[PDB]
Amino acid sequence: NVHTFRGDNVHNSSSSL
Repeated sequence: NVHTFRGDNVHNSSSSL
């Protein structure tokens, strides 16, 4: 739940992946 809050989920889920 917090991943999206502390680094946007790894740069928007690896930018796409």
